[PDB]
Amino acid sequence: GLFLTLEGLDGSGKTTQARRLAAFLEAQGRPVLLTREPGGGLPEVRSLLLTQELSPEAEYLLFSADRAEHVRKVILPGLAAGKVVISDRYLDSSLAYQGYGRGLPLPWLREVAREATRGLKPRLTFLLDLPPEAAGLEFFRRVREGYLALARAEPGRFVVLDATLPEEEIARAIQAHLRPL
Amino acid sequence: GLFLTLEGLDGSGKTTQARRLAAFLEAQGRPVLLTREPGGGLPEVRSLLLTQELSPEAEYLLFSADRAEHVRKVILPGLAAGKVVISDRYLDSSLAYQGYGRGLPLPWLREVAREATRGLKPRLTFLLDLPPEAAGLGLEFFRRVREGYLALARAEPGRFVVLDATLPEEEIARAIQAHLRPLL
Ligand SMILES: [Cl-]
Ligand SMILES: [Cl-]
Ligand SMILES: [Cs+]
Ligand SMILES: [Cs+]
Ligand SMILES: [Cs+]
Ligand SMILES: [Cs+]
Ligand SMILES: [Cs+]
Ligand SMILES: [Cs+]
Repeated sequence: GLFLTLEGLDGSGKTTQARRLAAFLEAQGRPVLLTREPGGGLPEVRSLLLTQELSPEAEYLLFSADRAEHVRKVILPGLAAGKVVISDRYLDSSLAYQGYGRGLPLPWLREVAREATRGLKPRLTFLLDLPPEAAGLEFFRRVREGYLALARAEPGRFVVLDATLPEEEIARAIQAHLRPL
Repeated sequence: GLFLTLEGLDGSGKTTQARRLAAFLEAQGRPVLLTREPGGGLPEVRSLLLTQELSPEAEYLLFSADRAEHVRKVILPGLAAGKVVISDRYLDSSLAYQGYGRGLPLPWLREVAREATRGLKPRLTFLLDLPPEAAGLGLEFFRRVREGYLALARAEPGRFVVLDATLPEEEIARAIQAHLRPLL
């Protein structure tokens, strides 16, 4: 199997590009599982995450519970069956939003995640980099820059794309990075 | 403020004793806040934990999110106001059930907890100990939990007070009072 994720602010186009990728790979003959966070593990998490004035720790722990179930019950079984599994959002979303955005310590985030994810990391992550005003502007600037920080740190895994480019051009770039895999 | 917890199997009497402890403290003119886990932070987590079959990891993390909210929105504010806060269940429930019971690694559980709880530990925890039969194949999980609680207690004898929960309710209550009185 092959694990791929898409990341970015809401309205960055990462959702569009996840489905375009899923359809492209399917046309190459490859079995695909398209999924998303939050809700891919525990659909009821989407309710809890909207709680008024939720602490950043509680918000991250809810994302993590969802992720734990998502990895165990959906993603790992899909990879085991030889599928390309594509998730619209994964752990980097939490690192960018709860870590860089809300100020939680990244090492704690990663330690929680290590059991939650069983260490599962995608082979490639396509980050759609969107100017924060096109998404709490201060918050969104922190999240945007946090994503870029994550990408600088794991340049093997991240492919950073300009989300202001036409949808078709971004899809072609994504396809070009995959062809060799 | 003073933070106290009660622990044990469901049907151990922990809930009755949490109520009697709050009553004792009220009779001493001490402001008291009685609370509980799960659901004291995020009520929907309790609802989910009742109906959903989850991995042990996901179960723990949901309990942890509830606990994070409970600590920040209920317990710490109670303690800040100078109340004695009594929780019916706290972190030791997760360690015994999800750690000893379901098999999750205890160091990881405690690393998660460290930020979730902001390091807040109770001054005393009253463990209402009894065999699961006093609260065939289903008993093995509960035996693990029981022995897990006892393992926790013997590792922190300064914090834990272990009571024989099969004793009459008034005798247990009087034992809890006697242990608490030096925190006068
Ligand atoms: Cl999007
Ligand atoms: Cl009880
Ligand atoms: Cs890359
Ligand atoms: Cs675009
Ligand atoms: Cs916890
Ligand atoms: Cs602290
Ligand atoms: Cs003690
Ligand atoms: Cs009893």
